[PDB]
Amino acid sequence: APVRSLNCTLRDSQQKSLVMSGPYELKALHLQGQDMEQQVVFSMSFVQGEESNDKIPVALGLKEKNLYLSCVLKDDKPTLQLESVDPKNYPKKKMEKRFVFNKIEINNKLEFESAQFPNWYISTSQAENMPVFLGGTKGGQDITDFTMQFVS
Ligand SMILES: N[C@@H]1CCCN(C(=O)CCC(F)(F)F)C1
Repeated sequence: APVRSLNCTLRDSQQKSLVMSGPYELKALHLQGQDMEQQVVFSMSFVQGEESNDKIPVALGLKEKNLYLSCVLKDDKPTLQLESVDPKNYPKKKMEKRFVFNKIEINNKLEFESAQFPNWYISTSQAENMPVFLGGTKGGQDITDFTMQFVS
C-alpha cells in the first residue's frame, strides 16, 4: 500500500523549536507566540526496517518538500544533512538507509538514532540558534531527547 505518514513538529528537551534559516540549514531556538509559525513541519513516514515496541524506523521529510534528513559520511564523519530527492518517487516505504532513523521512546521522550550509524543521534546544542546535527552519543552536554507535537 502507500507509505503511511504523519505531520508533526519536534522540540528538544529544552523546548527549543526547529526552523529553516538557510539553504539546507536547520537550527534550534527558543520560540513562542507569533514566531512559532517559523518552525519546520515534518512528514514522519513509517518505513521498512528492524522494529520493536519502543524502536520504530521512520524517515523525516519536510512537509510537502522533496527534502529529507539523511545521515552520510562527510570529511569522514557521520553527519546530518538535508537531502533533495525526486518528488515523483518519495516518500516510499523502502527508504534508503541514510534516510532512516530509529525513533526510540524512553521515559516519555523520543530519541532519533541513525539506522546507518548506530549510536549516532539527532542532536541540538544548549546554545540558541545553532545547527541540528548528528552526535555520536546519547550522553553528555548536547541534547538528544525530543518531544513530538501532532499537526493537522
Ligand atoms: N552552519 C552549519 C554548516 C553545516 C550544516 N548546517 C546545517 O544546518 C545542517 C542541519 C541539518 F539538520 F541538516 F543537519 C549548517
